[PDB]
Amino acid sequence: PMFIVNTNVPRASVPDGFLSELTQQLAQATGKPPQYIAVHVVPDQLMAFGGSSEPCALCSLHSIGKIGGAQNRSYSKLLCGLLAERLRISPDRVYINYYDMNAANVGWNNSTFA
Amino acid sequence: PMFIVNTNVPRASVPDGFLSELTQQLAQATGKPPQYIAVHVVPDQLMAFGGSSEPCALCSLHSIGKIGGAQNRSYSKLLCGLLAERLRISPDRVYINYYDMNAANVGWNNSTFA
Amino acid sequence: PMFIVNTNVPRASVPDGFLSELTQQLAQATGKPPQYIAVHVVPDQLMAFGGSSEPCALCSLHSIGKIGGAQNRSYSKLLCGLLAERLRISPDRVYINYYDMNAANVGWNNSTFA
Ligand SMILES: O=C(O)/C(O)=C\c1ccc(O)cc1
Ligand SMILES: O=C(O)/C(O)=C\c1ccc(O)cc1
Ligand SMILES: O=C(O)/C(O)=C\c1ccc(O)cc1
Repeated sequence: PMFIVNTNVPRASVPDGFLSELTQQLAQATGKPPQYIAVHVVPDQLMAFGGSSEPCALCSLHSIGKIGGAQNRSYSKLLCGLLAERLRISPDRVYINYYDMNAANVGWNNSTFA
Repeated sequence: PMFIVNTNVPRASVPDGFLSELTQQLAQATGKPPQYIAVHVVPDQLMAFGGSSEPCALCSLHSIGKIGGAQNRSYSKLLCGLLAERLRISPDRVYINYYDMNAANVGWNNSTFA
Repeated sequence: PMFIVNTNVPRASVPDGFLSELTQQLAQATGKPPQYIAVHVVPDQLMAFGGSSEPCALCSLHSIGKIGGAQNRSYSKLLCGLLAERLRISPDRVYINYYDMNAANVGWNNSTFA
């Protein structure tokens, strides 16, 4: 799985161990070994949400399977809670794009997962 | 809707109110309330277009519906004009990826839009 | 085609001409004129792969066609080798998302490719 977070929150506001917490939490959430989870956090972004530049986040989760109505809702609960708790970002100011990737469309280690 | 712009144009070249202009213009364009529009601008990027590092942009627009042949062309007219006017980026050096997101695949406020 | 690379590798570690090499190599690979190839490299990223912050990369290749099982594997061979050679990133720590874009969903020069 691959999780990317973009936020206008400053770098100094991201607590230590955030990436590790994201990795653990996502491995738990997806049922995938943490050795496969990729996390990426991009702070200090020039962004706005609903016209306001109040703290906000635009993220995405790419996974080969594990994507669906019920699962995505759990993911949002989780991810929004972490951003609200760890980054002080209001959940109503967070967008998360879900992507169910086909194994043949994910490249890794000189090949694909197909 | 979610609009992201990546450009090699320096930060100093992005005029004040650009994010607000993008928000307004996109709300008009999509017929969605501006309180739902998320805009993100990433300047000073290390990029090239057709081998040249002349001013250029790589963007994407994610929307739940409002995506199709005719609409996408309007969007491009608009977005390219703004980048050409506001950022001095030649429209033939701008790429915009359109994404018709399924409501169940967009997370927000501890859940999805499903 | 559009290729984006995100890595934790410092800027100073990206060799000169890397973007041009990526452009050339991708044009060869896809059979598309290099005047259409867009490349974007984002170094010094705050990321982790499998819990480790050892050098790694999260990339994506968007193309209108030229995407499939066999082609994607070639792309991965190529891209991973360049990252391993040029950036010293282990291929088993690189993810590449492949996207077969529909022409009507790609905006360029005030319109779409439809
Ligand atoms: O989804 C998975 O199970 C996986 O192991 C890896 C993955 C990594 C990045 C990506 O964009 C899609 C899938
Ligand atoms: O498309 C919409 O109408 C919407 O309200 C929200 C949205 C949020 C994130 C995203 O990646 C795409 C759409
Ligand atoms: O696919 C092509 O032939 C092309 O010329 C351009 C392209 C640009 C951006 C993108 O996301 C996909 C394709």
